[PDB]
Amino acid sequence: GSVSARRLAKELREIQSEGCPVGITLVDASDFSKWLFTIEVMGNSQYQGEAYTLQFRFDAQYPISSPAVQFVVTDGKEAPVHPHVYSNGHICASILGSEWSPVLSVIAVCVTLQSMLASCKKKERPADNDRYVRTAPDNPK
Amino acid sequence: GSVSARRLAKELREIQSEGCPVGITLVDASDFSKWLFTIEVMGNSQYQGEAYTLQFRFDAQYPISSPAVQFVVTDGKEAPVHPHVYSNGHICASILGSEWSPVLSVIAVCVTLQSMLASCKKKERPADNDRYVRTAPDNPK
Repeated sequence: GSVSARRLAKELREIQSEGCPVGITLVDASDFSKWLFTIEVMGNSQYQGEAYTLQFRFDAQYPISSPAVQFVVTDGKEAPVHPHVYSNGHICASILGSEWSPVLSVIAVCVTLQSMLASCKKKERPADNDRYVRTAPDNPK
Repeated sequence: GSVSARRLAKELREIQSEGCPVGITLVDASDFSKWLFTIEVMGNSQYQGEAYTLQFRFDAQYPISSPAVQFVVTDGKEAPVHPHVYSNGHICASILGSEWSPVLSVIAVCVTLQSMLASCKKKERPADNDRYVRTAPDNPK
């Protein structure tokens, strides 16, 4: 297999071996192009008791390229209302952009986004939400 | 004078007689095209002891057209760090956008933006800040 696929296989092996951190659940890893997790924020937060679906898409340059990561908003699912999360599910987070590194992992991204949700003291959408979502491309990258 | 200027003269007249609400200071109304205020939040808030320069620009259609309103960032001044305030001083606030009414006033806007800064718990920039500022014109409208 390819270098990229093998890296993803190893991450999947580790998720199976180590399990996921609390509140994070692997729902589907049926290929090495798209995976789905559920994310629940634990402790005291604005999202208590809710589970959101988070999608990772991988291109052939992973892990050098960052994964394309978004909350799923299909089939009645809604994105968390958060200042760094657009209503279409796209996410503004440094880990997905300038601060991506191959030293990170899918699970590290999940934990980081869980913590970003946990840090919110007041649920509101991004300022440019409507502007962004009107012209937003399929892939948030 | 024009209808707009007379409306602004009336607002200036009221400001003169009854005064600006606490935290709000008029510093310049030398014509009926551009005014300057300072706004300061009273009490416990993330912005204590800080007074920000707020600039209003009016066109020939005020009060039908909304004023163009931005925090001033020239001459060493900096916009407050806030999720609805861009680093270039531009403001995302519905009172400046869709929910502007000719039935509102310049002081109403000052009060609204003052409240906006008082309601905030974490000084952070908008998610789209750097994307916005490189593309942003002189006029926020």
